Amino acid sequence: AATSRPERVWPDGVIPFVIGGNFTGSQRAVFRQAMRHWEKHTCVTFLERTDEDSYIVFTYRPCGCCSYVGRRGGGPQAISIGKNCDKFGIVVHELGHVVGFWHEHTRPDRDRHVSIVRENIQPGQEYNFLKMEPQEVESLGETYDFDSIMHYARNTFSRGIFLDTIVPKYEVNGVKPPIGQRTRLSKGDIAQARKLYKCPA
Ligand SMILES: CN(C)Cc1noc([C@@H](CCCC2CCCCC2)CC(=O)NO)n1
Ligand SMILES: [Zn+2]
Ligand SMILES: [Zn+2]
Repeated sequence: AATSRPERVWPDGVIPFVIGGNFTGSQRAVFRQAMRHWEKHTCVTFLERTDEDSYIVFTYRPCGCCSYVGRRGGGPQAISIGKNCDKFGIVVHELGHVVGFWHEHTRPDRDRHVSIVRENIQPGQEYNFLKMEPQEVESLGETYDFDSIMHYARNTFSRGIFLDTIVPKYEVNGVKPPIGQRTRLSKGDIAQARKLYKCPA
């Protein structure tokens, strides 16, 4: 679910950043690890912010919907890191939003690949499952990626332990594809980010 908006692509892949106060060193290390993970696999780079108008701020506060997708023009955009959303996988996901990805399960073609069970979503979190209108996404020829760090698990924001919010429609290698199990960028994430940022080979 790569943004179709050219103005939301960080120019030259440069993403200036500030880390707010109140984080432990341990938490700051996670941010660096997640940023490095993106840097190592794509041409995106994270720079300590000096005087740039647009930049990201890792902000110590309760977890909550909803993060800005891509570069917000003209002022900073906060990433909410709280006690329950400060692990590597979640930060890598949130940085995916920053670089310009919506959730994979909200791709315009998503009903070909999964079913959303809206009844099972926690009230106030349905924003995270709402299908993107087709003009808002340009997938760059890449197919629906069940392995994406931007794809939720079967029960992400579910109302109960044994209830699914997302159910894949079909089998891949004999089973329904595992979703939302990985905590690292997928092959598909990397390929697509490389096209989005026009990275050299
Ligand atoms: C308390 N809190 C942990 C609940 C929660 N459930 O989802 C989320 C965020 C995305 C989870 C990314 C995860 C990465 C690994 C693969 C599966 C998906 C909310 C969100 O979309 N933030 O941008 N918070
Ligand atoms: Zn998200
Ligand atoms: Zn994708």
